[PDB]
Amino acid sequence: KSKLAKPIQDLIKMIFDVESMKKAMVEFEIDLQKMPLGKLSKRQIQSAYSILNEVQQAVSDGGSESQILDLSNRFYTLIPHDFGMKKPPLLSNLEYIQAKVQMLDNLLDIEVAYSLLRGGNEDGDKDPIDINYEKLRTDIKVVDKDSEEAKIIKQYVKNTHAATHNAYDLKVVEIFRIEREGESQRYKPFKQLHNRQLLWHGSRTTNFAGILSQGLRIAPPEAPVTGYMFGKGIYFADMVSKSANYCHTSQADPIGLILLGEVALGNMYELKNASHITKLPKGKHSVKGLGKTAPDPTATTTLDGVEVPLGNGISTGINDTCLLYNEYIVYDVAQVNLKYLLKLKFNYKT
Ligand SMILES: COc1cccc(-c2nc3c(C(N)=O)cccc3[nH]2)c1
Repeated sequence: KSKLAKPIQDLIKMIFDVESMKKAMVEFEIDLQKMPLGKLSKRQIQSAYSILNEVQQAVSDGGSESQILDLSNRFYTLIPHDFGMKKPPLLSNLEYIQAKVQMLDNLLDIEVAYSLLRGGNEDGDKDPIDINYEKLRTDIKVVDKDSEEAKIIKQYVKNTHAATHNAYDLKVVEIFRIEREGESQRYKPFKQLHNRQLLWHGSRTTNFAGILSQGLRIAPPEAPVTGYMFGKGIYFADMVSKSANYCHTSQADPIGLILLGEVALGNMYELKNASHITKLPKGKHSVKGLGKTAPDPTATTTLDGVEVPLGNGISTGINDTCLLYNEYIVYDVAQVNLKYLLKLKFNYKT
């Protein structure tokens, strides 16, 4: 059958799980009877973003109440929703509009996964697992448990778990070394920058076929800048628990996936409060939201010339900021080089 190693086989199955894709859409309150997985279109999603962009403008700029109603009706007609025996809420407040922009970010990845899964299964000689694997265009290898890399990664997970994020425990089930096709070449010029760190990136399991085949992506130009704190960029953290919260796991579904990527930060543009940034000031390569807590600088190590902030959660002293923990944002897709994929087990405490 499958030529792949057991853990990789189980990773592929989890990634392309159809039931999970539907569960995600249901959580987003989408009407699966009026809009099944097969109906999802790229241009459909793209248009929904532009509708959200306009309605966001109308609300913030004091638009006519009739325009907001019109935009609301157009949005729900485009993407059928199921609100029960409840009245459909209008897209009239920035927080609901924000929630909808994020639904679209996820649908963009779900659509990719379903499209990959659906076509190209014309072999027979090759096992279905192998075929889907090749669709990812990503070389995946299991990292040795009693390795030096693994030891360093486990230390990073254990030491960087946030204090306020103790609604669960975390166990590293498997660590995979991943290499997306052509990504190392895309990232090559940034090897010239200083301050290259190994940072975390959490996401729903349903987003991984898109992340692996397309890479980490920045929100589309049609998207409202408002739906993203520090503008439209790629977000990372130095505390495993801050990113792990973005996996959206539960006690009924405790297995999450998280990435470790080498990110070329260079000279950081340090911010204490949110800012819908459009472009970097001269001499800046990234943004750094300052948090009240961050890893112990004395404990910072190296893994292939890349800094690994694995020290224990220490008080930064920059205790006059909005953020409780740091945030790292890059506005160039080529400034990131994915290295590891970890399969985590969230042990929700009672
Ligand atoms: C889920 O949609 C959004 C929208 C805006 C910002 C974000 C957002 N994601 C992260 C992550 C991460 N994903 O690992 C880490 C640190 C800060 C972050 N902010 C997510």
